[PDB]
Amino acid sequence: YDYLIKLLALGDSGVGKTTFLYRYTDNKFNPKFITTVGIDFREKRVVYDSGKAFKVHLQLWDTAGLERFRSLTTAFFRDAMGFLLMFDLTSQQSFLNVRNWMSQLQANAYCENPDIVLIGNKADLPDQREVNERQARELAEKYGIPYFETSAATGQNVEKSVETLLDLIMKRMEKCVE
Ligand SMILES: Nc1nc2c(ncn2[C@@H]2O[C@H](COP(=O)(O)OP(=O)(O)O)[C@@H](O)[C@H]2O)c(=O)[nH]1
Ligand SMILES: [Ca+2]
Repeated sequence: YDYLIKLLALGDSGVGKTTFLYRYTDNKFNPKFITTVGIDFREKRVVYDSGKAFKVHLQLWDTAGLERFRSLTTAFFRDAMGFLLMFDLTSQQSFLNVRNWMSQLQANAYCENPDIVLIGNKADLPDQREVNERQARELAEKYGIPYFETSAATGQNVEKSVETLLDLIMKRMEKCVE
């Protein structure tokens, strides 16, 4: 093995990242780390009281697994170098959530800061565009990251969007040789 480069596939559900990764990768090596998460409840029956008298049923709810899902998130974000930042072309809320998640991004130290790529998936379905290129190109100009109209169905821009991901990382690693 040459180098270990860790890439993350980000974006809101149904946008196609799992699909995007499946056909690109070409292999069946796929280690999973899965935890359990849940919510639950308990009931109590109390009388509540000139003072009217009411039979009251209290459902009191609780979350479980909570902390594991943070050790899970951390595990996912650790030593990350490249961000597959995709939205849906047929969904403007996928661009909205992206813009607001990029807006809340508290930028860290330069060489420690992961590279990012804005990706627009589902371009094989243009009859359903809620998305305008020049109204996405601004956001990727506001940040200085490339953009690809990709589709995990046709395979459009699939390789060159990931191969372009290395370039930025290797060119980041050039500055801090280590
Ligand atoms: N036509 C089309 N369908 C897609 C594309 N990407 C994903 N899908 C469909 O979206 C469904 C769910 O996508 P998925 O990969 O699970 O979304 P994820 O949870 O963000 O990873 C799948 O059944 C795919 O058929 C795309 O680029 N084009
Ligand atoms: Ca999925």
